[PDB]
Amino acid sequence: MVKAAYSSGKPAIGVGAGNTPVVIDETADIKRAVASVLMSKTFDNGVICA
Amino acid sequence: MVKAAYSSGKPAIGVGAGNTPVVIDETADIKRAVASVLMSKTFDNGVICA
Repeated sequence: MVKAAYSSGKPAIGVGAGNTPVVIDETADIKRAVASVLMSKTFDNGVICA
Repeated sequence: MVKAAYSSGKPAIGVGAGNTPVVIDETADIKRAVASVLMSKTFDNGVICA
């Protein structure tokens, strides 16, 4: 519906969300990264914006 | 063409002009008002924006 709001000839701003990626390289801590991802993703079954 | 620029599904801002009115009441100077209007209107035959 944000494309429906855009193509209506009126002023419109849309609050959306994109697919947010996470990059883990080789020189990072491994335990805290997995702990952080598992902590943030299960929050309210992952219906938070972005 | 500003309506053509608006209805294209892209970000767009338009530099336009409206009909600009002048209100002259009874408690004004009369000579300087007419002098100002005739001075500003004949500038470049009145093709200035607004």
